[PDB]
Parts: sequence; C-alpha cells; structure tokens
Amino acid sequence: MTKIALIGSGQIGAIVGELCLLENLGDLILYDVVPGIPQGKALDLKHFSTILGVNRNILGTNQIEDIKDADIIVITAGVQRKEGMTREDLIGVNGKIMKSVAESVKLHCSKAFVICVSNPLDIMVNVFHKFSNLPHEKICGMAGILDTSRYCSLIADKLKVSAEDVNAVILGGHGDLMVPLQRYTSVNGVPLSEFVKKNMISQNEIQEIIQKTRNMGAEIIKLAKASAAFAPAAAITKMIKSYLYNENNLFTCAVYLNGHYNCSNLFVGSTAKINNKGAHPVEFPLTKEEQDLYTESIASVQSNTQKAFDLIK
Amino acid sequence: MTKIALIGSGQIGAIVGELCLLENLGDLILYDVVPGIPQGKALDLKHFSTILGVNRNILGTNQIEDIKDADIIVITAGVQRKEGMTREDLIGVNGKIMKSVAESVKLHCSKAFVICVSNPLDIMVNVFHKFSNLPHEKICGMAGILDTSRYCSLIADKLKVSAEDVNAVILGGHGDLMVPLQRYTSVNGVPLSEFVKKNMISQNEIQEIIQKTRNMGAEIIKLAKASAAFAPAAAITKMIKSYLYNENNLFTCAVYLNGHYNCSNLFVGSTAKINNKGAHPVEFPLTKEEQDLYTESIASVQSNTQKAFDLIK
Amino acid sequence: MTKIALIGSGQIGAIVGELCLLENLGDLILYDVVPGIPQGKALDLKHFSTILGVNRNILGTNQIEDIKDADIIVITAGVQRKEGMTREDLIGVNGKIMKSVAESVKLHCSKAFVICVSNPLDIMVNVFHKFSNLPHEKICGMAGILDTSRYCSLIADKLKVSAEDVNAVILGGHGDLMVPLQRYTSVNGVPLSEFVKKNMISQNEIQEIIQKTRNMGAEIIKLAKASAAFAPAAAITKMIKSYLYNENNLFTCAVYLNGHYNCSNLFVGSTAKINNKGAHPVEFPLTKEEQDLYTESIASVQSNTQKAFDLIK
Amino acid sequence: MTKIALIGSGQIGAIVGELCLLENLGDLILYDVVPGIPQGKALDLKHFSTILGVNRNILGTNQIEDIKDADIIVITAGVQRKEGMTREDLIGVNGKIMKSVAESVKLHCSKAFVICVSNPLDIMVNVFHKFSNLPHEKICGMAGILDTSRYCSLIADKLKVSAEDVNAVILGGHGDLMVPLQRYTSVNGVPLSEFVKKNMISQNEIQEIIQKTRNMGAEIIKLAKASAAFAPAAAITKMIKSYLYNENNLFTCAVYLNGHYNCSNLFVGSTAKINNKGAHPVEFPLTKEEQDLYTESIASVQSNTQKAFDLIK
Repeated sequence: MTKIALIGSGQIGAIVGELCLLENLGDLILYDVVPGIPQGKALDLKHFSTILGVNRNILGTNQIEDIKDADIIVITAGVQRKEGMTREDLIGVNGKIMKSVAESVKLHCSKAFVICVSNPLDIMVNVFHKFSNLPHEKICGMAGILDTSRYCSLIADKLKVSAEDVNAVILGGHGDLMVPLQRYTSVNGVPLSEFVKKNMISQNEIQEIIQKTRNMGAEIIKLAKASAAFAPAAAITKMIKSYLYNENNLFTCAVYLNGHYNCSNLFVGSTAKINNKGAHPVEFPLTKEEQDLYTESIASVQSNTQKAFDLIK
Repeated sequence: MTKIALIGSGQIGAIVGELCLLENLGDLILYDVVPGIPQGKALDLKHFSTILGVNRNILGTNQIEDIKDADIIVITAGVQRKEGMTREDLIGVNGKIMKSVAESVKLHCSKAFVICVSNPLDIMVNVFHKFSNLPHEKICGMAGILDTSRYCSLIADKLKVSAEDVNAVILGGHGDLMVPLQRYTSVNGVPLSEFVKKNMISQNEIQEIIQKTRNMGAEIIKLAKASAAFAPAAAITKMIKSYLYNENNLFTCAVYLNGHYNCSNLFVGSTAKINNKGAHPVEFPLTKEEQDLYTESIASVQSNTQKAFDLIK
Repeated sequence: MTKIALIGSGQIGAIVGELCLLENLGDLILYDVVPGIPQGKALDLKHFSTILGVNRNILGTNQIEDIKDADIIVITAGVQRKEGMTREDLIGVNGKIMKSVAESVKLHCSKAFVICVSNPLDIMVNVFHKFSNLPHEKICGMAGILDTSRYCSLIADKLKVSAEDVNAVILGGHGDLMVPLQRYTSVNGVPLSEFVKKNMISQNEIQEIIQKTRNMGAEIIKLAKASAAFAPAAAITKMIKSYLYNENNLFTCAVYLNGHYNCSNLFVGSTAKINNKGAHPVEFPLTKEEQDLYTESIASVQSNTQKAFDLIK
Repeated sequence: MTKIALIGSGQIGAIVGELCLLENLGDLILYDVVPGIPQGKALDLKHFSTILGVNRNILGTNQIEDIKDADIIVITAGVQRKEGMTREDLIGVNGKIMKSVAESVKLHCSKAFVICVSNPLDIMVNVFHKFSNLPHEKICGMAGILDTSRYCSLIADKLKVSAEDVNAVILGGHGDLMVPLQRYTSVNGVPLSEFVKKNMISQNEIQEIIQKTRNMGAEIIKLAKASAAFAPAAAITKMIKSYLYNENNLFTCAVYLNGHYNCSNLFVGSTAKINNKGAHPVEFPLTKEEQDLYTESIASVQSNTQKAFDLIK
C-alpha cells in the first residue's frame, strides 16, 4: 500500500527505486520531465523484479499529478555537476527546478515525507521548504550519511578494520566546509582517540582523511566521468526505511535547525533522528572549536541560500 | 576468498558488482579499458558497501593482469546499440573487442567460469570460445533469463497473477528469432494451456506477448534512450550464484550445443543447468514445429557467427 | 620540403598518399593508431615510388608527435559505415576519435591546413574545430567535390558528353539533404537549362540523377561491400593542390559560414575558394526556393552537430 | 579503342585500373566472380575519372564473356596469403582458379597479352600457359620488377642516393630463391662494385639488403595485415605500357625459357624484353656461381609446377 515517488529518473532515482524494490519498501512511482525515460526504466525494473521475486507495483510517468498520495518523495530532479564545477555552480539552474517541484508537491501530496537530493544539497532543501508549504520536520536532505560513509570507509582502511561498525558524526553543509568530529568517531564503540594513543593512526593521517572526504564527490566525478550514484541511493534508502518503519535512527542529514547549535531558521547538515513523524534535530554538546567550525559552515549555507532565493527572481 | 572480475565497468557491470556485494558473492575486480572509470565506480561501491554493512574487497583497475585467479568473469566490454540499430550491427566492432578479451583471459585466468554479455550475445559467446581456449562448459552467455523474465512478466500481468512463480523456456538466439514455448510455460506449476481453456488468456493475446518480448530490448532503448541495465545484471547474478553455490538450476542461456536439438558445435540460447563445473545443455522433447522454429533461429546464429569470424580479419 | 600528414592509414589515406606521390606534392607522414599498418603501407608506397620515378620521403608511424610541422593534415581516422547504416550512425564513435585528433593537432602543429574526411563529414569538421583551436579558414572538409563528381558524371552520361567539363554546385551537408543547383550546372560553359530546352534531357531525368547522387555513397557500399575510396582520395588531393599551389579554385566543401547563406557559426558544405591562406566561403545569389532547401540542410547539420557535442560527454 | 581486362577486382586489380586511367592506357573491363564488387569499384573509378579529367570507359562485370577482344588481360583472381603462410601454400586453391581463368581466356579472347599476378607467381604462369592455349610469348607474370624495386630502393637508402636511377637484375622465382645480381646493379650507370671499392657500402650490408628483399613480401603482410598492393600495381602498369607502346623495355619477369640459362619448357623469372609481339627472354652471360644459384631457383619452380599440375586432379 505504501507509495514511494521518485521525482527524477536519473541514475540515483533508478537505483533508489531498485533498492526499494529489493526490500519491498513500497510501490514505485518513477517521474521525470523527459518523455519516455521513466517508462523505459520502469520496464527494466519490472523485469528485474520478476527475476528476483519482488512483486511491488512500478509506474513510469511524465504526469506529475501521479505523485498523488505518495507517502515518500525523493527529489533528484536537476542538473548534476561536471568536472571542474563546484556544487554551488548549479545554484541558478537547480533552484528554479526545485521551486517548480516544491509547487507540485504542494498541490498534489502535502502529507508526504520529502527527501531532497539535488545539489547544492543544503541550499536546495531550503528552497524546497520555502515554496512547498510543508511542515519543516517533513523535509530533509540526504548528505551526511554519504559523507560519513566516505570518512568511515577511509578510517576503516587505515586501521585495518571492518567499516561495518565504524561510526561518525559529520556536521555542516555538504561541501568543503563539512566538520567531521573526531570525538564522535567510534570503532564498534571504541573512540577514535584510543587508536591515536595506541599509535595505530596519527593526527596527520586523520586530517588527510578529512581532506579526501571533502573532495570525494569531485574525485569520483574526475575518475568515473559521472557523479556518485550507488552510495547516494543507499543512503536515501536508509532514510526512507527509518521513516516508514518508525526506526528513530540517529543520522546526519540536512534538517531544520531551530535554536540548535546557535542556529535557527535554516536547513543544514546536522545530527537528527528520523521516525514516523519526520526528521528531528538533536543537539549535542560541542566544544568551542567544534562549534566555531560548524558555525562557519552554517554561514556559507546561509549566504548561498540567500543567493539562491535572489537568483530565483 | 572468491574473486569476481567484471570486464567492462559500464552500467551492467557496475550494477552486477552492486548485486554481488549485496549477497556477499565475492571480492570484485572492476576492469575497464578507459582510465579512471573503474577506480571511481569502485569508490562509489565501497561507500555503498559501508552504508549497507557489506565488507567485500573492491578494486577498480585498468590493468587487465589484475584479472588473475578470478573465479568468475563477466564480460560487458563493447559498444551498445542505439535507436534504429539491430544487435547484429555491432558485429564488426564488438567481435574485435571480444577476441582481445578472450586473449587476455587465455593468458591470465584460464580456470574461470565466463559469462559473456556483449551484443549480439550468442555470436559474441562463439567468438570468445574460439580465441579463449577454455573448455566449452566454462563459457556461456546470459540472455534467456532476461527474455524469459520479460515474457513471464507480461504473462503474469495479463493473468492478474504474481510474476514470482511464472516460469518459461525460451530457446534460441537473443534476437527476433527467439522461440518462447507455450508448452513449457507454467504458473506455479499449472501449464499456460489451462489458463487458455479457462478463457483467462487467448492465443492472440499470447502471440501479442511473444511479439512484445522480441522487441522489448529495442522498446526500452527507444523509451529510456539507453539499453536495459537492471534486469540484465540480475540475470547475470543469478547465473553467478548458480555456479558459486553449485545450485544446478535449470535456465535458458547461450551454451555449447553438441548433438542437442539437432545442433552441434555452436553456442546458442538453450535449456541448460549451471553448477560448480559450468553450463551443461539439457535436451527436452520438442514437437516438429517447435524444433523447426528453433533450427531456424540456430541458422541465423550460425550465419552471423561465420560473418563475425570473417569480419575479424 | 612540404610535409603532408595523413591521420588515418586506411584505404582513403593510402590512396591520397599515392596521388600526392604521383604529383610530387610533398613528403608523406602516414599515421595510424594500429601498430605496424602505416609502416607496411609506407614500405609498399616506397616501392611504388621507386618504380614510377618519384623520390619524396615517406614515413609510416604510430607516434602522433611525428605530425610536427606538417603543412597539410588529412584526417580519415574513424570508423566507416556498413550496409544499412547511415553516416549519422557513426556520430558517437567518430566524434570521440575526432576530438582526440583535434587535441593532438592542437599541441603538435597548429599552423597546418586541415582537411577532414571522417563521417558524418560536416558534423566531424565542426567537432574538429571546437577542440583544435585552429583558425576557421584553416579547417575544411571534403565532400562537395565528391558529390559534384557523381552528379556531373551522371549528367554527362545522359547527355552523351564528356564529364571533363561538366561543372556544378552542390550545397549542403554530405547526406540526403544535398542541394544540387541546376542553375549552377554547365557543360563547357553552356547552362543545363539549354539542354532541357533542346530536349536532350528532361526535368524528371534530372530529379532521378539527383536521387542517385544522394544515394551513391550507400549504393557503392552495397555493391563493393566497402565504402568509396578512389574518388574521395582524388577530391582530397585536388583541395591539397589548391592550397599548396595557391590556386584559388572555387569548389564546394565543408567550410566555416559567417553570415553567408543566412548561416553563421557552423561548418557546412558550401561554395568556397581554397588558396595559401585556407578555405574561404563565397556567397552566390540563391532563389528563395534554393535557399529554403539549403537552410533545411543546414538545420540537420546544426542538430546533429549539437548531438555530437552532447554525446562527447 | 584499347581494351584492358582485369580478371580479379581486389586491391591490385583496382589500383592497376586506377593507374591505367591516369595514363589513359585504355578502356577498363573490371571482372570478378563475386557479384556487385566490380560494379561498385567501377562506379568509384568513374567518379575518380571525372575529378581528374580522364574519360576512358569503365565497365564492372560478373560475366566473363565481357572479356572478349581485350587487348590486355591482368589476372589477380585467387586467394592471397596471410601471416605465417608461404606463397607456395596457395598452390592447391589458386592452381584451380587459374585453370578456370585459362579456359575462359581460351574461348573468349585468344589474341590478348596476359599478365599473371596470382601467387605463387611463377607457378601459376605455368598453369595459365598449360590450359590457355596461347602462344608462350603472349603470357608472362609480374614479379621481378617488384623485387627489383625493393632491392633498388634499399640500395638507394644505404648509398644516400635517389632510387630513381638505381637499376638491377633479379633472376629466378618470386620467392626465397631470388638471385639478385650485384654485377648487374648500377646507380645511374655506375656499377655497384664501384661503391664497395669507395667503402660507401659493404658486402655484408648488400647480403643484408638481399635478405630483406627476399622477405619483403612477408614483412608487409606482417606489418600492414594485407599484402602489398601499390607497388605490384605499378609494376604491372609498366609491363602493360611496354606492350601497348611497343617500347621493348628490358625487365625481369616470369617468361617462357627455351634453352636460355640452361632451362627449357618453363615460365620463370628472367631477363626479358616486352614489345608489341609479347615477352621475349634474353640471355646474358652469367658466371658459374650465378648460374648455379639461378638453376637452384629454377629447380624449385620446376618441382612446385609439377606439384601444381598434380593437385589440379
């Protein structure tokens, strides 16, 4: 009975649709502006479903009114960046697209939970909130689960441990101003600081890893000639799951801050829980230095958001 | 310990890599000729693995010698057809690529099981056997599972039943001369003929379905502007699973015929079992009319396979 | 002292090299990507040169840096079309190869005059310009002279006259949208219209001839099982000769239009003079109907050129 | 009015046709067994002719009766050798083809002058003579001009001189047993021995050059992946020109020996004159050691000719 609407049928959207089918999360509605594309991917997904013994319904469509009564909305519509570009270079063209999608969600399914993925991520979440007229808890963006996966992955490789239970908090905008928190990094519970004391990893090695984490999105673009699609989709699917199954998992994602971390009235990457009712920020006690870094990331997001609202007229 | 080598890091390869990681089938070796592309898709797949709690090793490489000691080899290297083209139009350019891959497999990992996917499928399997010097049971091509999934999917939709236990045999080349067998179609055990007698489906509706099955590959190209990727990858994975886990499953795939179905010395789509030791054809009793249709399909594959050998000089 | 560089040592390239030797136009540099092939053709051309008393230098090579200081560059690198394909089907694969050649010319001999021949012709000239960073007058493609030779050859046969002094103008893309101009067709000075008045040829016979001219490239592929090689080489050589000897001959060839024939910023088949300084378009007064046809051909070339730029990412 | 018939429309045939058109030697009849091929090349050659201002008639045909009243016949029909093969490996298949062509010439144009080019060359000239029923002076083969070109070309390179007036005699079969004669090698008149005395070239360098001349045919095959086409065609054209124009030039070619060089009743590579009346051998005074080498070459050609006649039943 659950309806999952993918607004954008590109790489990310299709794989999200594929992952949703694998766990039987819901019926799919594959929407795109370009005719034929969602219908074709829907056909390929049905044949996939038939081989793997999944039976959920899959509808490829160019009529955005088919998004009606979606329980979940994943928004990937928009352009992606190429080599040499920053995420922020998409601000002009994607803001306009995000506004249009916001206006459509507003009239067709105002009760949905909305996961935004168009870049630049934090900014585009703010745009969606402005024109959608949905409650702020019902809107979020994925990024932090992606950036955390890259940072944990690298930490795991340097410590010669499984990535499976390397956990971390990354605060701030999905960009060059991310703030990975060493204090809030653990390896199956054990703080990262223990592994520095045991000489298994050095402060310099960690700064190196933080740098690779920041650039990773660009590095994949450079190597693969396309932007990361599998990891983003997995992250998204994890956030859909936490909503549908009322799991109340504690992630980083772009969420409405409201007095938390000295910030108010802005969607930005932060610690949050996701459950039945949406995405709910949680404030943890930062050090002065940590908070100072975070606030600096928050300032860019503020600026670039305003820039976006301006460029939309 | 199992090594799975994906020769070709395009759409199909990457998704196959994805599905192998989801079931922990083995460590991945992502190979492509184009520099950077495998390394980037490996990075994205690592991050995907970290988020889903899979821990297998993933290596993106341009050095084909990294394929050494692969247990499994999936070949997608080659060009894909565009709108208006037939699969057979690729014969010239893909034959040459398949030969080169054959030669590399020959010197680097002669003990592997080899699933060919490059088009036109049956033809390219015959090229790979010629220049690879591997036993014929250790080589096959995936197609029948994809064509079957399409046909069964359509049968299921018309009968208002789950596709989950709709099974069927499609013989012949992956092309316009497929031979779907009504007699060998069942719905959780019940032959298709019972549903015609019960007036739940008509002989004309079935012929319509057979036509859509034949043209499906082209239809997806037309709609999606790219060829099918998810369903092919799922089919491939199913054949990998049947080899690794010695399952002895009965599929249709491009296999070496040797006195079966009045055919010898040719890889062509047929009923086969896959296990530990490779792909083994099985002959079932066809009617005169069925065999005639099958022989006709076999003839095209014969011709076009000769053409492919000729055009390689 | 003149250096002629043949980028591509297939049929066309070799014959061009053979014709250049016959007229002592210059030293040859025979380049190809495939090892051994240019070296072997260079050997054969040396022996040919020894028998016919020509003494120019011939170098066969796989090192593209040997192209340095070439005065002339002929580009035939790329794939040729088979039976049932259009020239436009090669867009994907040849665009990439053309870009790579462009980049090489850019760093190794930026002062050369460049004759492009890879199909689809007009499109590939535009690709070369884009990535080569040469002046537009220093770049052209051969086509018109070939299409004109066909059309004139057929006119001559129907009129029972020597083809030697039948001249004509064909405008537009090297493809189905060619625009042969009856008004600009003469037999040793006498307009074609005089032969219609004298009943030596009819308007219908002319439309038939225009059709055969359009399909000629395909008809040869069908009959000979390979694309035309001698006539393309002779056309090329004639454009080389007009550059080297500052002849200022008036041909049709793919040339940079810049306000001519209501068209700007595109290489397309048009009336042009070749001399010391390159290829220079010349506008002649067309009727409304003629111009309409020409603009229609220009539109395809526009579209397909965009398509080509798009498919290169 | 002169009719030149090319029996075989492959590489060599077509280039011969092209060179004959360039010097206006005659109307062409392009014959091949394979339908469509000669018709297509004939179209290409007509368009070539139109661009270069040549007006001779060009007929592509599959009806061998069109060879009637040819003044000249060039025979390239047959298979060529690939890498690793010797010329002598074609003995079986080409002998039979040659016989068939002999039988056709016999009934359709018994007054022609016949230049054989199919390999192995000398052997196949003996076959043509046996079944054609033409006078022996009317039949020859080209080889010695090709081998002489290669040898003179390498001599010229080593001496840093123009190849233009380096002349030489090579006697014997077109194969490993050629006998290049140093004594009959001159550089614009000056014997090669004067350049050894002046230390400009050494006896070892000359033996090296003689080896490369022998293997040259195979070396081009290896490098170009096809057998030499341009130089052969030029050599052929030269013999055609010496017959048509009654030049009485002194070449080496496969000619009927009749007491010359202790050899009788065999076509083998030797010094000959070509004029209006055909190919006429000429005996020069050899040393013992020269004649011994030449006799040894003549013995292989004997053996292999007998072998060819035997294999024809």
